[PDB]
Amino acid sequence: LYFQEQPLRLPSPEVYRFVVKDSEENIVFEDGIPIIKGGTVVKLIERLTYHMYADPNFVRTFLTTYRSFCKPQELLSLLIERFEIPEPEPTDADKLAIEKGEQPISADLKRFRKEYVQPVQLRILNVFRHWVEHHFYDFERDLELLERLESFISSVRGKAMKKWVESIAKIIRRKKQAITFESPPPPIEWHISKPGQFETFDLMTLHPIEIARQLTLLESDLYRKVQPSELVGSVWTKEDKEINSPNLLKMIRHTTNLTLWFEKCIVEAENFEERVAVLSRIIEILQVFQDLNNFNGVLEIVSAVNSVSVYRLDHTFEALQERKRKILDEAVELSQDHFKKYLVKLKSINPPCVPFFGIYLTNILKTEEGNNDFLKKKGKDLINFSKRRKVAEITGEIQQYQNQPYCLRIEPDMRRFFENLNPMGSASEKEFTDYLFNKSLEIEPRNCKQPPRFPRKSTFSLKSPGIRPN
Ligand SMILES: CN1CCN(c2nc(Nc3ccc(O)cc3)nc3ccccc23)CC1
Repeated sequence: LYFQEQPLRLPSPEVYRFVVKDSEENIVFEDGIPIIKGGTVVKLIERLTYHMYADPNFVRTFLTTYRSFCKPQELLSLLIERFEIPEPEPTDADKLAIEKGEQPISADLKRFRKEYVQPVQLRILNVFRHWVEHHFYDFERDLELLERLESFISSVRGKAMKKWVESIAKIIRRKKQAITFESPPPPIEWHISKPGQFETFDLMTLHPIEIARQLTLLESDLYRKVQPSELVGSVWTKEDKEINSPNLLKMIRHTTNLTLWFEKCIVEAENFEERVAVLSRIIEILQVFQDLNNFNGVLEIVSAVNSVSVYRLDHTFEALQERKRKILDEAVELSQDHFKKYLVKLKSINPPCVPFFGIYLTNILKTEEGNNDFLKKKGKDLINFSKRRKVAEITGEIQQYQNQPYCLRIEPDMRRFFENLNPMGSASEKEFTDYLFNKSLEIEPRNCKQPPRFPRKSTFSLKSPGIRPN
């Protein structure tokens, strides 16, 4: 700062890549730790494990996003390469002193070992620790990766790192090995279907309160299991999506299936009074979703009534009681103007909640599309790290809602029912979409002044038990 100190004496870049001189051709920063904009993967690794200071924000963001520019096996190889630092060639005077015997090592070599080698090696062990702690799925998905890591840390010498090595081992041990209520949850609610009778379960025979509760528990669990890296690089939309984004895909597919199931229930209710009762029941379920701050569920139902097969059923909507219509329309309004009213509601509510997941997916897709993976250079193009940082900012928002358990008891049969929903049957999504629309045209034909009469299908009461608990 106010005086330049003597430089460290480093090995040559020909024997150790990471000490190649910084330039705009291999590392770039944004405009007290400098913020990395991009670099070669070698320079990114160097800064990930920099000798001058720790960089926890970079370590976290790097480990969340690196799979978009570097393979897991490749990262391990780079970190091992970083670790195995060669010492500079002894100078002629150094060689004299060594041969003379019982002389201290050179001042330059002492500085190098203390100020460069030991800090870098400890930073590498720190990265390993965060990697297995927060991203152990990399090692679950790739057995050779874990075996390589374990083999490497067994090879490390010196008491200075045994604490670190054993700490990494301990985390790996705990990972390899792998409900209470503070206050009593409310009693499970039952309507026509009774405990154990899972063969009779259906939208109108289950209790609307309990449908909403069990779906909220399910959706909360799905949401909680999504890892940020499943979103980075839009990997859930690419070739290896089933391996890279399993929890995200489960969540998306649940939402698709549940929305289609609500639509199916409505349009397959050919009897007019029955159909009005089905839509009314779905609005009651929406109310309880709302009460539970499950906005994922609220917007699944909004999506269902916006669908082209349902939205066109004007006679059905007109027959809704005014209070339920108002409730439905206030929810639909949450989504209007790019989810403006939803977004203000999200920022105000208290946990537990289940956020609408769609808005994160949309924003991530835009960000991935709207930023280049590389910074263009005359030589090798640089990895655009600032792009990854922007994505990680979005995934960080998802995480803030993932540790909020509901005070609701699971109903195992109802849970299985909702996990196993298959509205499409054997149909393709396209086939099923056409099926819904043609059924819609059948039950309320174009330009029909009154919906034709279809016979009632079930014999049970259409009367709802309501959404007040007992
Ligand atoms: C032209 N259609 C459009 C679809 N549709 C909906 N109506 C209402 N509200 C309403 C208010 C006053 C009324 O007298 C009757 C209905 N809300 C909806 C929410 C979502 C999806 C469709 C509708 C029926 C009318």
